[PDB]
Amino acid sequence: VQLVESGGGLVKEETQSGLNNYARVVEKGQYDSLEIPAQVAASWESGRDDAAVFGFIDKEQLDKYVANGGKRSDWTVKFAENRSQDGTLLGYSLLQESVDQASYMYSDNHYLAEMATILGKPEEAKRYRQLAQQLADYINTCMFDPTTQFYYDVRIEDKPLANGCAGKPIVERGKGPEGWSPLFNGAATQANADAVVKVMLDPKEFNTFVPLGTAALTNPAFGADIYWRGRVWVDQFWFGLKGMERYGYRDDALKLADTFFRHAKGLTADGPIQENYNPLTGAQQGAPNFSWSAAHLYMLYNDFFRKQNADNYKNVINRTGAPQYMKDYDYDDHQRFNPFFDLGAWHGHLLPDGPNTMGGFPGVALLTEEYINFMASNFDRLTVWQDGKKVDFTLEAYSIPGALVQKLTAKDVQVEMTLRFATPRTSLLETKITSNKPLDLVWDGELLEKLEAKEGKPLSDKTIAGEYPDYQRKISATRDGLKVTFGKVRATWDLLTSGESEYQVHKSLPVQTEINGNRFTSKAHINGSTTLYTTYSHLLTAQEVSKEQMQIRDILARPAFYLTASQQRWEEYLKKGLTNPDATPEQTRVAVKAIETLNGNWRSPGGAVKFNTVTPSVTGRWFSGNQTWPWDTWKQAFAMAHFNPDIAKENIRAVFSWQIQPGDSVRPQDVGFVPDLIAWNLSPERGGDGGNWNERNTKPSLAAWSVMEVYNVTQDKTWVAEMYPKLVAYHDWWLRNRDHNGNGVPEYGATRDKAHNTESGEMLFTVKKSLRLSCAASGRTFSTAAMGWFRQAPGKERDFVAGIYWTVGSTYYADSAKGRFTISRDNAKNTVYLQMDSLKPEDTAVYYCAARRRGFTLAPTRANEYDYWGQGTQVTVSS
Ligand SMILES: [Ca+2]
Repeated sequence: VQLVESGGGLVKEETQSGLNNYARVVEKGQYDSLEIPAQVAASWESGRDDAAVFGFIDKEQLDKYVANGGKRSDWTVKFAENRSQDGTLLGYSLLQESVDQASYMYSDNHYLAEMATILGKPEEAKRYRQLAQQLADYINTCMFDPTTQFYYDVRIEDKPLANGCAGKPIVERGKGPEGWSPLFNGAATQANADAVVKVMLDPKEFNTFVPLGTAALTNPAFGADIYWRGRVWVDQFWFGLKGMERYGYRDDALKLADTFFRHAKGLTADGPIQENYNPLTGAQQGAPNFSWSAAHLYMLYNDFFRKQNADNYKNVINRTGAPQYMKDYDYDDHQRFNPFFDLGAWHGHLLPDGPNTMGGFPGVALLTEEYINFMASNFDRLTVWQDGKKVDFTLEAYSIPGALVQKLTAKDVQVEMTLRFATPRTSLLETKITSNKPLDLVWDGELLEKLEAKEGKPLSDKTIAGEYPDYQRKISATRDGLKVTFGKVRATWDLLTSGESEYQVHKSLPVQTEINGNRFTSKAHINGSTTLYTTYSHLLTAQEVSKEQMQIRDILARPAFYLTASQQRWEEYLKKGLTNPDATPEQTRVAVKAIETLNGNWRSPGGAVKFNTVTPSVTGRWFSGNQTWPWDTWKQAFAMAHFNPDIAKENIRAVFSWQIQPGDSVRPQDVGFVPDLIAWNLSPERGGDGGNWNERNTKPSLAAWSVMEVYNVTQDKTWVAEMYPKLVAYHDWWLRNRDHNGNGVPEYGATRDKAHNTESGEMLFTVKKSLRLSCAASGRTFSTAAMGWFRQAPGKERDFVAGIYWTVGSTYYADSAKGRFTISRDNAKNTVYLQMDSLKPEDTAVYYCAARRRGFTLAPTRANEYDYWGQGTQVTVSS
């Protein structure tokens, strides 16, 4: 007896259009078979990818939810188009008003009124106070649930409730951090706040090992490892504490801060700052050198941590390493080393790991427009020779805020190396050699060969050069050092170069330099103690290569000036930043890690971005170059206000510099909109070749809060005057384009976009193609008896799908197959079929045919009741 399955594999997709067609599919019962690009983008606009509140819940969680009394349809989020009175297409909204977004809008209004007051505009202040009070009434009437004493999003139902609310609170999707958003933002009444704080401090809800995670323990879609449905983020934790303090519970906030300090793993160690924590174990996850984590850790230092010159802070972050791959990635594709970047520069350096890399600063990290890529292991590494024997050194190497230092000590030679940044394109190394005898010096370097590793293991046998033939890396000796030139590479997702970018080495000492393919050696002879100065410059355009030469000449002429400028700027960061007298040494050191992190993620202007900016992570797979987000920015600038206010202001400016103005070429219906993602390269719709520039959605709005924080530390009236109209245009944009029911209470949404609609304005959506599986039986005919389909997901039981039985060919289906799957038989062919329509990712599994010859009383539906099995066939359905 043999059963042979056929017809599996990756299921294909088909694009459809039309909001009317979409509604007909929802009506049919088949919501779960749809992917709508605009709705995916609205989840990006919320800033919480797969939060429970937006309908995201996995199969096993949903089964349990139903077993507890709930319906699967309780997780469906409907979607609508937003049109003006003219009929113009404005965008799209979730049919759901979010309490965190209502509270942000409350804050927007509150801070805008303060700004109008500062600016002597009392009637505008009156408008903004009125809008705030209206929003607070809606939030406290509509979004607060008296039974569960907490806040939730509401649906936009077919008609409003008797009291005017768009719909009932979505209590059944469970509690999340959005519940304390009214407290943080100050919209909550005192009674409602008291109720919320009690839930926050409940050990059954949020008061976990690391408290205030992204879903309460009681949330049906909670998982301790899910980014947005259980894990703890520093922003929402801090919002939580601030909200508590706002309504009289500073004492308890202080207790939670202490808990967090004791339990968040690695806080007092030397690893990079990451994204989030498991609420049960405190284990860390996410991109290293993560800006908004640094920002909120700094704000916690400032507000909540307490006891219960750059030399004082060595090795706060481990910056050692010896990369062997251009993309030497961790498990989540982030660079697994922590290079030192300063001054907004576009290249960075590591400390030598041991004597193998000693005498150099290994792993030149290059920021190639939008990505971080390692160029070399050793590059310009010094070795010292006497009579043809290499001098043996002891290594000591450390980082401090603003510098890398290495000291090499031998019996009769000492070398002291100090690396600091000099301009936003140039770093400067001082190499001080002490010797009473002549020496031969040798510098060596090698460009990397291997492309990609993940967790130290090569992903393939691919080479940099094989993968990117346009890169054309070439080392040349120069007048006063060496350069590496690069070809034009437009690898949208990986590596971006102009064709005119260069990495230049200039030295104060004359050296003779030999190139041997991807290697170089430079030699010089010295007759005793010598100090030399070396500049390293990553230059991204012909104009930059040109402009930097004069600067490079200046740095080599005035090295003491530039080294001192760096040391003193960093003394100012620590002096302004370390303002908590009641902090322990360990807490203070956490603040210094945050300062180093944020200043590392600062980029100088580049390509389309005309201002200094700060990105979520210089080492991040998708967060590097000068890629800038609004949401990350507001948080970054709130904290950078307190230690580097000039870059705080720049960061906010960079984001507003691409705000939509009347007469815009792409989206004139979006005046006041702030794009989700700006970067070096403009989108093709704007005449560039960039793939990251994103205007399909914005992010939640903490812009007024962030601008006001810069005012609270500077009291600069010209700053408020500058920002206030940009803030007003953005505020107004939400009310034109993200308010489907026009009640003045925003929804998360998406813009009209090439990704979202056809030229004529018909909303795009995607459905999977039908897939048919077949099972050819060999040996005994089963048309009298039983044939069935089972499935099993990775590490799960074999679960019944559908069966066909007896002469008459009666059928039976799993509830999850009903409506979608159709089993059938060709008795002549001894073959059974399964037609699978309305597939969804939950259906990914190995599918097995099975058969039973022996008589049965009732149609067999359980694995152990079948007697023959095919080998299985994988079907994959991806989102
Ligand atoms: Ca609304």
